[PDB]
Amino acid sequence: GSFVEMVDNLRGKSGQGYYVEMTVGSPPQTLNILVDTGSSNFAVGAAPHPFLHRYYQRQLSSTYRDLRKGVYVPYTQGKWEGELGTDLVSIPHGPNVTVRANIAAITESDKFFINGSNWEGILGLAYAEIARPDDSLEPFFDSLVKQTHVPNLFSLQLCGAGFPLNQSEVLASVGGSMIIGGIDHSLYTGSLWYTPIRREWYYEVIIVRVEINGQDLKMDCKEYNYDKSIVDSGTTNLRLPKKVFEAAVKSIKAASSTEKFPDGFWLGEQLVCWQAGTTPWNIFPVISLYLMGEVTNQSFRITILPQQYLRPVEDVATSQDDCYKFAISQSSTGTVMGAVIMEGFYVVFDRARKRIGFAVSACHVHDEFRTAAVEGPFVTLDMEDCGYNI
Ligand SMILES: COc1cccc(N2C[C@H]3C(=O)N(C)C(=N)N[C@@]3(c3cc(-c4cccc(C#N)c4)cs3)C2)n1
Repeated sequence: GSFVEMVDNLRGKSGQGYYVEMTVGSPPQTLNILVDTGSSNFAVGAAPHPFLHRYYQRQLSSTYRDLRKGVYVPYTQGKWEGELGTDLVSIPHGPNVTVRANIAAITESDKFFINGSNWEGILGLAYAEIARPDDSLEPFFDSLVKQTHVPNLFSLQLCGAGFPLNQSEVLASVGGSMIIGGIDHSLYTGSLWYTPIRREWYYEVIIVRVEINGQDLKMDCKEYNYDKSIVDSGTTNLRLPKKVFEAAVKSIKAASSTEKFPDGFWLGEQLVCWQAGTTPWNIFPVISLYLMGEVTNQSFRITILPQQYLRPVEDVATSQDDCYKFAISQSSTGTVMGAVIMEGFYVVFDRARKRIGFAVSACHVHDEFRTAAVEGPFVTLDMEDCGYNI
């Protein structure tokens, strides 16, 4: 590992998101910030809020600059509103540089800040095209690259614990690494396989085949990317298009049919529990997503285990049982490879070469019989047809 200063700089879990420490203003104001490859704004709480124990105080920063413009961001299941400006921003456990970046000072929000969550803002790492209010507001990473010599690439190792982490534990535990400007070889095993970034807005990719325990879901591959497929550290679950979700759940139920689970479990609403240590991992299937490779007619696959798609949750009776929620759910906005997918791999966002790399994560949860995997190559024809166009 050549980036020791950035290794283990993340904290959190899939259900609450993973965050990194950042500072804003002069003198520096420290804040915990959610790492989000699913958005492109750097936005931080800038006013008192019941669920925040600290926030950005613009009046105390000598380097604060008011852009005299507001921003309103309503998203499904939540929203935030704020005031735009710029200031000096740094990442203590990151590159040793300070950059002037845009900051959306959140003055009002709805279902944005979660009680128990330890972050006070979000770092949108995707492209300008989806920045709010529009693409003229340069994203943080673009500013970083333009103002310093930091390579146009970052990589993420999100580490799920495999069991519940209480309030004390989640604050005292290492949740992963965000390597800014490079690839740390200590974070993965095996080889890195790259899939092209289809278009630079979200980190869009193309899935060309899906298997449940080796059995081909056998759907027109266009269905897998309808209306798009993205890699999003800011989404907890692996989300699949309605029709794909229906087919996948049917296959996962069939593979695990030796035990019957309630509809609420499959809907991701209710937890299921087993006596301590007896979770029947082996009855659940592995899931393989084949992604377009960099070479013509070549693909590779990433395989996850139920240890990735069954999210550990504390039992309501805080018993000694091991409980989980099914972390695969349906979407009407395309496939979203969220945290439970990313927890199995070291993911390289190679913006410079317009590609995303995947390798087995050194911190993925597994058992003595199965492990997550990244394998290739496979001959796959007409992969462009798998991409959707409106
Ligand atoms: C910040 O600026 C902007 C701009 C436009 C949109 C935008 N966002 C759209 C939201 C969204 O719907 N997704 C999917 C996402 N990728 N990021 C957002 C949030 C995620 C969480 C959150 C909470 C808990 C856990 C996890 C996890 N894992 C994530 C809260 S808001 C921020 N942000």
